[PDB]
Amino acid sequence: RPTFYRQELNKTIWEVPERYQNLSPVGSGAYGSVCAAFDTKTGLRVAVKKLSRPFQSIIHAKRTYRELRLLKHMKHENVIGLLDVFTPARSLEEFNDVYLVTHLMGADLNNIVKCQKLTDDHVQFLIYQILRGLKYIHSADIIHRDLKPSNLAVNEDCELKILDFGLVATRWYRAPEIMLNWMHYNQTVDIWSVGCIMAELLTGRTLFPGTDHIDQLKLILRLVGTPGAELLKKISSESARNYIQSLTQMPKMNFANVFIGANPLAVDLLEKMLVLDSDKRITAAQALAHAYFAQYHDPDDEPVADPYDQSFESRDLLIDEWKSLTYDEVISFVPPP
Ligand SMILES: CNC(=O)c1ccc(C)c(-n2c(C)cc(OCc3ccc(F)cc3F)c(Br)c2=O)c1
Ligand SMILES: Fc1ccc(-c2c[nH]nc2-c2ccnc(F)c2)cc1
Repeated sequence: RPTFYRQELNKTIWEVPERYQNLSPVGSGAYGSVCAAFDTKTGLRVAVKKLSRPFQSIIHAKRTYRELRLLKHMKHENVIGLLDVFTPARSLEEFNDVYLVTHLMGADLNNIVKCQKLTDDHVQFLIYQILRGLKYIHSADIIHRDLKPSNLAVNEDCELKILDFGLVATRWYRAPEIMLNWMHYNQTVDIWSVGCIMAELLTGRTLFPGTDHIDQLKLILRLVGTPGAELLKKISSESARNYIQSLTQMPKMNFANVFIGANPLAVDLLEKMLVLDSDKRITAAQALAHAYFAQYHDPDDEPVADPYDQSFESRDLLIDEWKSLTYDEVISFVPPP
């Protein structure tokens, strides 16, 4: 076992192996705190995440397991992966803290959209990278569900990775079918979010700044139109249909006019991503092949993920069982060497 050393950072205690030095808090992100650090073994700058109350309840214990499982699975340049996972506990009975370690990126897409206004060329490269990561995640039967600029980490190299998959005001990037509470949504939920993000990078403003679920829907429908007959036929919920069909009908706007000065390829991709009916929305793989990404696209360099066992998601287990499963996964971890 390595030697651990202990310190307090913003009320939080951190017990990490001596290999990680100069810890510096870089913010709380719900369910955990993050420090930047220097990894003496690799020479790399890393982010270390301490999970908050990983075993507080069955929900938390299952969530801790899920995140560790997801992170051990993801091995892709545009998806956050694991350099290390550790606990200061020397046995299962002593196990109550999980630390997760990844390459430090040091910014997010908000930190890039803000005050700086990106060229079409930067937009192509950033969105290419999101789609490249999404192709991979989607190939493992994983849906992000909460893609937004603050979940997209970007380094000084303009290299991007998706954070917080499978687990700043999130509702602005949410697919309309989720605002309506549909339980059978598909992976193109994430493509909607990409469309909202891409629009924001092109225009410098939030495409749909909703104040609540209902206001969000209204803003979406003014751009994309109220549902046509084919989509209306697909809504089971009487309450949902009463509401939608009770709104004043709106036509789909002309995207070429809304995004007036943008690359006409960017506009074309936007309208394929922001299709109301999720069954008609472009997939991540299809989007990568869109002419907008001509300068970046290579099918031989856009890998798919190994099979991911999500069967645990259906299981109703005790806290101690989720805890022991998580311990097993910490101990079996094999670093990228
Ligand atoms: C405030 N300045 C920063 O250094 C700064 C600014 C913005 C961001 C998104 C970040 N930042 C954050 C928060 C988390 C982060 O990774 C979290 C994280 C995920 C998985 C894991 F196994 C270990 C981790 F730790 C990275 Br990687 C990162 O880069 C840092
Ligand atoms: F106002 C609306 C109406 C429908 C959607 C929608 C988009 N894609 N799929 C749906 C959908 C399909 C089946 N049942 C639902 F409830 C929703 C979104 C907003």
